[PDB]
Amino acid sequence: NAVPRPKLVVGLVVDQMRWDYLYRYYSKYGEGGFKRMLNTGYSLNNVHIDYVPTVSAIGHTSIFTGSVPSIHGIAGADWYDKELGKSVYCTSDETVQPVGTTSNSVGQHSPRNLWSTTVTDQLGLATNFTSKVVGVSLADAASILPAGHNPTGAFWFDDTTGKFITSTYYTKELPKWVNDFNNKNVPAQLVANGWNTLLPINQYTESSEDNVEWEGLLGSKKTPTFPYTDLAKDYEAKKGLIRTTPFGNTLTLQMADAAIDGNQMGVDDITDFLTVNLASTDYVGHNFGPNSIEVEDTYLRLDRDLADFFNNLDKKVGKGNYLVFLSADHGAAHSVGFMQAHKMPTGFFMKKEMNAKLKQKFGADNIIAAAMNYQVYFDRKVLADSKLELDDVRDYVMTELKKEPSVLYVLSTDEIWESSIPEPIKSRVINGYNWKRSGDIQIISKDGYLSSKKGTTHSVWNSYDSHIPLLFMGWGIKQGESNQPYHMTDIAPTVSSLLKIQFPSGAVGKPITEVIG
Ligand SMILES: [Cl-]
Ligand SMILES: [Zn+2]
Ligand SMILES: [Zn+2]
Ligand SMILES: [Zn+2]
Ligand SMILES: [Zn+2]
Repeated sequence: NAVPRPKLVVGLVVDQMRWDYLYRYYSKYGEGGFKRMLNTGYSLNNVHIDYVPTVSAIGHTSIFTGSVPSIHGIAGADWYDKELGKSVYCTSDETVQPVGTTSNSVGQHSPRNLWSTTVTDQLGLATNFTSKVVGVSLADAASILPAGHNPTGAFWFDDTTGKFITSTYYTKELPKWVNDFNNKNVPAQLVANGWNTLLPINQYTESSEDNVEWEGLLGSKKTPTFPYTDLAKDYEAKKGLIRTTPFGNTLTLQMADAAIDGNQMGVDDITDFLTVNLASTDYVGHNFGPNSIEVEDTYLRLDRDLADFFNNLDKKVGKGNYLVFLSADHGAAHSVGFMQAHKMPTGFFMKKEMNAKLKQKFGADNIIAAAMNYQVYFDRKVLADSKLELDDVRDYVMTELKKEPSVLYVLSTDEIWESSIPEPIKSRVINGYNWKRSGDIQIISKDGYLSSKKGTTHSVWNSYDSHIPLLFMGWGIKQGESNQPYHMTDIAPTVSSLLKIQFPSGAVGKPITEVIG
């Protein structure tokens, strides 16, 4: 007689996972992980992120809010808040205390900068908060933001201790199940044998050579190569080191398994919601880039871990009784050096320099307050004190930025809709522009250009950063594939529709009807 629902839904985000990681390594995946999602669920192969910039924090926020930065407030991992006169980190919250650790900078985090509800909020609202809602990630923002404003818990990793901790936003004390998991020192176990390729290194024929100009270093190791035999001694000295190993993902998923058991997630009929961000694909990607043996081996290892993870769910909840979606919060470019190695257009993409010229032109210093997320913020204080017009300073800076080489478009964020920019870029710039927290000028780079000179990063509209995988499996989901276009903001309404719960409050997207069986 009740609304049909799965006992559990799991939201998996593989950080920095380009859609084509699914297929470039398809031949080397086992049958139980990625290939299981493809072979028993539904894959949307033409999903794009419908805002810029495609940086950290926003993708996680947008996945779970169905919303965009203009509305939901998460304008970047960091942003310049003019009324605060300083940069702000997305989850930093001075009014809470660390729980499980003594580090303020590690534990003083909360979801308070988030203006819109999440699908996890709406599930709590729909069941009168009898739902178990738990977020897990190594990184704070990727746990906190998906889990929303009133989950059962949200846990992230403490680099100073190797523990999973939280903040007093959630509870006064770590739950018993967390203390137990931490006392097993799973991280020490996982890296004890160093990091070697899971397969024999000569079979990583989808990666470049092992030693290349454009890859960075991991530990005392001073060459970008396997094997990483120093991993155990280096891990005890910097516990955050495990982030940049596949072991970071294995750790995350065992913690998630513990969350399931610790909270009795998915045993009764009240739907529960687990969110898991796999952060190590990003760390390793940032350091080595998408064509590296390191990244490939991370995805082969992640694949095995997901096979195990899905088998644990089969056992603990029952096959068919849970709903999983897997996506990414962004892709990533190829390394600049790798692109140069193969003749692809690329390059590297300012405050001190541009301020100097602005003083020699307008007669005031520190006119630019900040330059981040491909945006320029002008210092509203200096403008008013020096009697200067925002538009005149903005016009000089734009004319100056145009002649840059890496620059495709530059526009004032007051005048996006009338600029001569094609879709889908124009609407993505709108969707990403937060009036309170975003800069006064928007910059769009030429294809293939990057902002660190090793590894890679993500931020642009281009398909390599914006094209994300999206796979559903389990309860309510038919098997199949589609190349119809969809947006990152369509995931949360899909889950909402599947659960027969109200959409998140800032949602702009629509349910992907073809996955619903
Ligand atoms: Cl990130
Ligand atoms: Zn990310
Ligand atoms: Zn390498
Ligand atoms: Zn339940
Ligand atoms: Zn990243």
